[PDB]
Amino acid sequence: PSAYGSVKAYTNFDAERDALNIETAIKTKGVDEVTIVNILTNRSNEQRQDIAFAYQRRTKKELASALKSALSGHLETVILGLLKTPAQYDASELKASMKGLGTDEDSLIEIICSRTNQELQEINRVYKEMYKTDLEKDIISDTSGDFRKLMVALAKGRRAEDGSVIDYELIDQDARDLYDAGVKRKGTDVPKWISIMTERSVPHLQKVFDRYKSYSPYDMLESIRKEVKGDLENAFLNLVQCIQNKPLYFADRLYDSMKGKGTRDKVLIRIMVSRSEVDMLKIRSEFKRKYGKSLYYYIQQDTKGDYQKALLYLCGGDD
Ligand SMILES: [Ca+2]
Ligand SMILES: [Ca+2]
Ligand SMILES: [Ca+2]
Ligand SMILES: [Ca+2]
Ligand SMILES: [Ca+2]
Repeated sequence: PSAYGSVKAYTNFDAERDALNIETAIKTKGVDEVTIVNILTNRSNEQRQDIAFAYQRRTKKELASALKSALSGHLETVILGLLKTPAQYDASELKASMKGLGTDEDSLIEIICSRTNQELQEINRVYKEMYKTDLEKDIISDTSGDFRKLMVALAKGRRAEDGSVIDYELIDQDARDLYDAGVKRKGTDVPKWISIMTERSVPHLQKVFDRYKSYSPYDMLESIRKEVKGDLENAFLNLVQCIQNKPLYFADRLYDSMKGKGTRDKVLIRIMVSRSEVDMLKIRSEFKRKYGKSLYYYIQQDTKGDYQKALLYLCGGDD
């Protein structure tokens, strides 16, 4: 399990009954949107799985397929998202970010840099089973240059696992290499960075990055913005953020999605769904710490409707 996320497993749970009340809410005219939301966002994900089981074995029509028709707009996006299992959701968002070589580079980057070894493996599996083709191929297909190399590497999900002894020598050797390969040099040995940052264990890389500051006048992030540019730079930046502080990373991503004119709902929804039973609690705390007001608050301000309520239940608290 994971004790660090909002939207905990609903106690008292009755799958059979819930599926009834959802039908009811659908069967109603205008849809009791309100109920559907009030239910599905206060149930854990597996709980939703046996509700879709129960709703199919009680009507002979698949719940997701039913709600697609029952709903519209960003609310649909949300709920439809929640019904998928974690791996399926990730897989689907991934595929949809590549639908054409007019790819949505940003969304790809996010899911890849943030997702862990286990998560990644399960995704690769589900992706192949879902779309009859390898995720690695689809990545290669829609990316180019160094960027491709990076994303592939990352998506293999073969990060060295958390070695339980601390390699103080290596940490130094790596930091050095990153410096030598980047800032110290004219131009940049990109494949080194890709190598070190993809392969090493995360708690190793955290320490590498803090050591790096002993050789370089700019921290790892600043070094990235200087030494490289483009979609590669964007990736590196995201990656580093995920290693140093992932809750914070997601917090910032959430902020950017609302701060300005209108809203980047595609991102906001994805994050709220995906991280609801993972690190949402840590995210909210980091967010509040940095931005002064709650996440709840920005979400409240930037979105409205039944939809807004869904998002709040997913945030799951006021802070
Ligand atoms: Ca209505
Ligand atoms: Ca629809
Ligand atoms: Ca594009
Ligand atoms: Ca340089
Ligand atoms: Ca806004």
